[PDB]
Amino acid sequence: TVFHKRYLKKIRDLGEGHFGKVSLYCYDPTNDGTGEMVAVKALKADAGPQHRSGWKQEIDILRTLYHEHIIKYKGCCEDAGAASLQLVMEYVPLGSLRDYLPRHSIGLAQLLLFAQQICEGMAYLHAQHYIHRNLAARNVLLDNDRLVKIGDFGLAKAVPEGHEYYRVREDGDSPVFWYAPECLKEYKFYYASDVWSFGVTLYELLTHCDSSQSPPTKFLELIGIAQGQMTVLRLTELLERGERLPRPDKCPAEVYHLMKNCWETEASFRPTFENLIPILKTVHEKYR
Ligand SMILES: N#Cc1cc(Cl)c(C(=O)Nc2ccnc(NC(=O)[C@H]3C[C@H]3F)c2)c(Cl)c1
Repeated sequence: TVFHKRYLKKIRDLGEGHFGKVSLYCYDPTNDGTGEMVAVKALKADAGPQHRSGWKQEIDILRTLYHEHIIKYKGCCEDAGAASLQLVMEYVPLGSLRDYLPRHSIGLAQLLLFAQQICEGMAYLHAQHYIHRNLAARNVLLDNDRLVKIGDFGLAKAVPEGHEYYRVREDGDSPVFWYAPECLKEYKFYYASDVWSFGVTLYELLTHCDSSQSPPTKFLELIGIAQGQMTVLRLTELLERGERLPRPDKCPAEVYHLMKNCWETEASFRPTFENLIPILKTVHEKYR
């Protein structure tokens, strides 16, 4: 599917993705204003060959993904400037949960439904032999009060059929506070590593994405802000000692134990996304 730059009418900037920026456009070829609203992710004009290789990979992954809980791929636009492809995706009306939740007091049952939907989209992603590597509330988008979709796949990678993990590099932009100990220490990203990130995401939902309760805030309170290059090493140490993010206010005990099960040190002791779907359906049923 092809989109024309001449028919794209910019409304506002939505935010910063991974390789570039996301903007809100109205694709209006008729010029009457009845055109559809699109979210266009563009690669920055000054990006090197390393980011351009990863950007093409992001588009290839999104194109091959088709799920109700994964952001819909609409097409691509011919970007004459920067000489790259602009990723055209569906506009999710309510936005990220990190922005929506601190302003809208959402019930426990609805939060548990979102977690179930995240697991539904993630199990499909894993069945397609892909890892997300960036599962967080800022990347989970809301369509309506009952529908959730996974948005940013900038760090998503394909795990080969034979292998069970993917070896990662030493990067500054890595969401370390959402990462399992095997990602920080051995630089290995398993399917079980995404489950750890879900637990951290579930923690964010229960806190209603309160920035003073966020994982970088709580972990740096335990690490300390003056530890040189040893922030990640100190983070690895406390996780090895069994220290975890605290139980959120008004969060049920069994739900916190499920969060702690997603946060098991040994990756094999962690439930798969397919294991979490019947569980979260039952948990949501109890609180609805
Ligand atoms: N970090 C990060 C980060 C930054 C951005 Cl921009 C995105 C993203 O793709 N956001 C989108 C995409 C489509 N619609 C909205 N919808 C809205 O923004 C609705 C509020 C109204 F504009 C937000 C993601 Cl998934 C992660």
